[PDB]
Amino acid sequence: IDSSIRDKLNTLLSTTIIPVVDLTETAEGGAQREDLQKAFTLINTIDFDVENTTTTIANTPGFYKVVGNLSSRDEASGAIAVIEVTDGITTKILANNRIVSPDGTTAVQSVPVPFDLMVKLVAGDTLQARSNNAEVRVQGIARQIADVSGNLINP
Amino acid sequence: RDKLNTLLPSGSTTIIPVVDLTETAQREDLQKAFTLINTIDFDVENTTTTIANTPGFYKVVGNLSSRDEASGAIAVIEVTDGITTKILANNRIVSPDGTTAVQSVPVPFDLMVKLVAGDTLQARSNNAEVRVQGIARQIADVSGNLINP
Amino acid sequence: SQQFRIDSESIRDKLNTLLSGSTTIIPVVDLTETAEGGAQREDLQKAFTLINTIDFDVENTTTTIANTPGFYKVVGNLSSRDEASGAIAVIEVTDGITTKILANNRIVSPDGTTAVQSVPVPFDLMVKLVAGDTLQARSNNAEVRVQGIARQIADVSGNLINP
Amino acid sequence: QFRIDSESIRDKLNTLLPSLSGSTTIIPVVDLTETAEGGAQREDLQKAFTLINTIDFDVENTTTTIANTPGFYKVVGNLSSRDEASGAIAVIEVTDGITTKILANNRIVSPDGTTAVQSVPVPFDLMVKLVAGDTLQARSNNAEVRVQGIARQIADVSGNLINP
Amino acid sequence: QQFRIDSIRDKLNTLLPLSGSTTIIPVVDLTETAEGGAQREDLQKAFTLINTIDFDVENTTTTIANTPGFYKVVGNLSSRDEASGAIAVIEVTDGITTKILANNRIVSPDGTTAVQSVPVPFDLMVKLVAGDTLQARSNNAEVRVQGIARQIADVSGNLINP
Ligand code: NA
Repeated sequence: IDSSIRDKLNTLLSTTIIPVVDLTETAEGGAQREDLQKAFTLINTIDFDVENTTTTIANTPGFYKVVGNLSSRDEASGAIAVIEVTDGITTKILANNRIVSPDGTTAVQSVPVPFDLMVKLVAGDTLQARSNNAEVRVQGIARQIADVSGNLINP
Repeated sequence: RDKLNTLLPSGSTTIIPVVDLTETAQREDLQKAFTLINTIDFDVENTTTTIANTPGFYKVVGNLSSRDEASGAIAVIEVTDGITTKILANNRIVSPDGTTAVQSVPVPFDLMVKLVAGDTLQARSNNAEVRVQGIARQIADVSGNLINP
Repeated sequence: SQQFRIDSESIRDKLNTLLSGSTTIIPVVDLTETAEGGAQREDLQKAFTLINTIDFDVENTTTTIANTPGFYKVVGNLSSRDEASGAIAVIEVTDGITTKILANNRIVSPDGTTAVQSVPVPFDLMVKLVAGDTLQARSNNAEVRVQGIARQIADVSGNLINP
Repeated sequence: QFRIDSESIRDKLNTLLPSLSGSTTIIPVVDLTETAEGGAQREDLQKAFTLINTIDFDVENTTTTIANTPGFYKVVGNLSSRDEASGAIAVIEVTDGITTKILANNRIVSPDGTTAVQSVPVPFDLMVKLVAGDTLQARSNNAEVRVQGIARQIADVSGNLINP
Repeated sequence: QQFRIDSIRDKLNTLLPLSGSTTIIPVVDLTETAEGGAQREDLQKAFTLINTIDFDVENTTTTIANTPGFYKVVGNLSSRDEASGAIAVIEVTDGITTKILANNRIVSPDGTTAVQSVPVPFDLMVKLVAGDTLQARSNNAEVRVQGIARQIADVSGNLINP
């Protein structure tokens, strides 16, 4: 054997094919399929509907699924609605509503702008929804999918 | 860091080739299919309609009638237990500017919702002008056992 | 490099339907795919071809997409209309007695105007038909369309169908 | 060790390993398969677009071949939506020169009480397999409507994957 | 007991630079635990404050990434008429060949010059090799390219953990 393989083997820890049966799943407590395990429930759902304020979705470590819509405005509009992740020093917008660019009119129709995110927060991070104006709203739901170590949280 | 102790109440430097016989000893997309019999179809106008109120996982997909965020017309998917209600899909999202002629679009939702004892998944419209439309089916029981289409 | 007793009835039952455990972790490389002649991957299995594609563009009639047992993928668009319109464009499943709408076009709720813009209403479904079932596309009016494509993905039994 | 009684398993093993006992000692393994093959081992990485593999297209008032050799293709993008009554056509189609099937159609909107007809993108996202003589194409019959997108070959006609 | 096996031979030589067993071995797999956990696609691909390449491009060309590896990039462009002079798009380039991967000039209004605009979404997995650049570009103050990206894997295909 001459190989990267020794390297992966190193980090992580023949000519007869061996027939095996994998019992990880049952030893793990049974199978939990991704779509079911990520299900929203009444108790686990972080519902939000933010207009003219800043509202925390999550501020403790872990992985979060967050889906929803923002009120679209002209890209030059003064009315903003976003999902952003921040630590108070650096802030990054993960979903932006000022995206549309009408031509030849000041009558500007608006549509929802969908977002569907998986965000991982570590210590000191905050995932928040923000709207700076009563006319625009960040609406959606979120839930914790897993703890910061990656251990899955049952729905 | 031995998870070997939990599942099963040194390391070799020789890689052994294997073949897995587990499967031999249902695909997700097929398992979750809609049929005439399992489909919970709904088209909700000026009323509140229960999609499901018995424990289990449900898949629910469809559209709401968009309205101005300032509108009084409500069309939503929501989960309640009669004490706490949380909205899972909201129609009052649009923000037109420089006009009172407010075009509307469908607002799509595609959700997996688990209900436990006493939970209700429901579609609600408070006005004849806005709709909650879509379909649902039960994907699994409350214990996570899959249901065949 | 010696073993250890284990106490599980969940593992034990599962091994009968399909004790102790060694303390030397073996590196392996799975050869099951090659051994089988290559494995199928979902996204390729479900591919559309010129032969298998059921294309439809439906206007002011009712058109069968499929009416024989099996699992069907069906994707496309409907012409959106005001929720109050009489103009209907839908994907439905029926058995001649009960009919259920799987995609619905009468959804928009314009306000303060009667000039009603329209957009495509996307659908993307997996539908299993059993004996007697029909999947159809229906437009009741020349102004509205049901457009899209579909193909049989697997038989009523579940056996995947090569593209 | 013990003996197994199952014909299905003996048959699976017969075909998988061409030319029966069980064990009661669970062996903890680690899997190095993805590393021994190396890179783009997960579906999403293997299907990546690159500057070299990307078939970019932006079609206006002409027919443009996206692919015409056997293989599985991923093709994603948008059409200019027009009124369902329009004569302006922007589609993705597949053909053998005899039969032609549209896989993404742009003539879908149904405005009411106006002739000022707003237009939006109509997204498509397809997996298409072509055999000998099949052509995958984008077609616009008018300079006012576009078929835009990207495609790439995901696999040869036999299902063997192509690295990005 | 052993038995001789006579594709698999080619695979073994390729994979690890011939016989079978009759005793079926029960086993547990700890690779994900050994890899450090959260290797499930959705978790591993998560955006974080540190890894997120956020961009909001207007009237300028902005690099999203220009070093080898696989990137996920998602976002929106400001739609314009297909004949519009205002472009915002996401494209990969080598400084010789450039290809647009998301294009905003898609709408075709009829019977009006009052042209409404919507977000044009993109969701891409892009692999850059040496000399490749992925960038967002807008030629006009009126149109944006917005969204986020991160590196999912190195060019060799090793996953990067969030
Ligand atoms: Na308000």
